[PDB]
Amino acid sequence: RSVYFCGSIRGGREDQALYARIVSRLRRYGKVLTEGDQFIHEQNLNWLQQADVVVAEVTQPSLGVGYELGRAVALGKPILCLFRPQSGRVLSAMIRGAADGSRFQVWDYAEGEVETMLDRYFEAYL
Amino acid sequence: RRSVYFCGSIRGGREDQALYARIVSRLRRYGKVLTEHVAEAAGGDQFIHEQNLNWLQQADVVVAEVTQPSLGVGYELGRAVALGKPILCLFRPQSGRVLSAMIRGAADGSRFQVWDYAEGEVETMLDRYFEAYLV
Ligand SMILES: O=P(O)(O)OC[C@H]1O[C@@H](n2cnc3c(NC4CCCC4)ncnc32)[C@H](O)[C@@H]1O
Ligand SMILES: O=P(O)(O)OC[C@H]1O[C@@H](n2cnc3c(NC4CCCC4)ncnc32)[C@H](O)[C@@H]1O
Repeated sequence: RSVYFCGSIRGGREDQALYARIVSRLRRYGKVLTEGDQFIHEQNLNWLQQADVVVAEVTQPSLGVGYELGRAVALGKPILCLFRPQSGRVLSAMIRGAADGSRFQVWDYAEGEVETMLDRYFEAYL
Repeated sequence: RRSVYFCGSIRGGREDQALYARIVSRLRRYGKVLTEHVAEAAGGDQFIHEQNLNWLQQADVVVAEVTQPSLGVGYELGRAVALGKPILCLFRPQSGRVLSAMIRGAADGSRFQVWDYAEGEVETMLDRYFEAYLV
């Protein structure tokens, strides 16, 4: 399996710690592909096109993460978004509202059980 | 007349709210602005997504002010690219921040354009774009 991971970079780097934890756990389930700007865009689109599953941490607002998710939906890749409501933020209606059965899932989580949540997704929801 | 889809941060932050209202007002000169809302129960967000995607499908051109990072705006732009819609992104360097590489890196001739501009000059930039590519 090939996994494409999305997380804020230029939107802000604050959840770096958990992105690392998420990428580490994702390795158990497949090859994590994402572990000038035109070059970056083309590189990432190529990885997105070849991915079997897309996973995004969507707590920090980010144009690039949103864009990856939009491209991924249209490519028909199954998507898991992970959101932390304890931060006090409310998730974009365009992401929450993109939920679509097995094709697009948005899961709220508490930071301490992110690994448990990923296990559950790959075991029973994919 | 032509239809314009306008994108700008909401849950990403409303720092540029007044600017978005200026943009929507100026865009009305060139067509019907489908998304004036840019200028609730979570269980209603799928309704919003559906409504917005229907509008995005109808749109002749997609205009985004991308200075404020936003998942929704990014998603709108990704969906728009895949639908083949012409796109203008407007960004303010004086914000101090580096625009997402996925947005700047998406530039593609006249089809996807990213325009840096100075605070105060959004109306003249909109006019120049519409005059050149839509009128
Ligand atoms: O940069 P933001 O927050 O807009 O968008 C982040 C998302 O968009 C992709 N991305 C953005 N910039 C990237 C990038 N270049 C950055 C530019 C210098 C530090 C790295 N390299 C790889 N992927 C990138 C990532 O896969 C990430 O999931
Ligand atoms: O809320 P973020 O910043 O992720 O996304 C904003 C973008 O996504 C669309 N959008 C997001 N929330 C919307 C919304 N209502 C939400 C529910 C109450 C306020 C926000 N109504 C219409 N469009 C919305 C807008 O067209 C806008 O361009």
